[PDB]
Amino acid sequence: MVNPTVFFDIAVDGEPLGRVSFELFADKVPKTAENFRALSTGEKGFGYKGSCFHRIIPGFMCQGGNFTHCNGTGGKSIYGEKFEDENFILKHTGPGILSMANAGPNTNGSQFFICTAKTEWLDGKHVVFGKVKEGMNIVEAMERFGSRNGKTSKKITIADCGQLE
Repeated sequence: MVNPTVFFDIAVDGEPLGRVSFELFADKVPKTAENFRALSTGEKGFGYKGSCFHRIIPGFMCQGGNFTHCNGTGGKSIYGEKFEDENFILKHTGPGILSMANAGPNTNGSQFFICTAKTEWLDGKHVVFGKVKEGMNIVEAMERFGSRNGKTSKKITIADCGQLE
């Protein structure tokens, strides 16, 4: 069992900030991990490259993953539009947790968030599927471009992304 690793190269109004890498917990949440992995490589013809982190709340999380598709602008999964919550085995235990955004039960698409703190009130509500490996410093730098309501002060985008291992 060897879990895949993916990376994002982050930019601030196009100026390179740095690389964040993630372990995807395919051993626990294979369906969810695979969605994020494929969106990161762009292999289905759509994905995270060029997308923004549109909601960043200091001390809480950085949210991203929207892109244009035939039926909208807030992203979609590799399984059609939405998919079920796979399981809630893993918890939002601390900084660096990678979890799925949603609009209630069984509404996972492409949007995701990276926690910058323990967020236990999300346990059982959002599917945790990965964690930051390298580049937590870069996530902390992203956080400085957020605000209490989540609006970012500069455009925080995924300049490049893909699979490392």
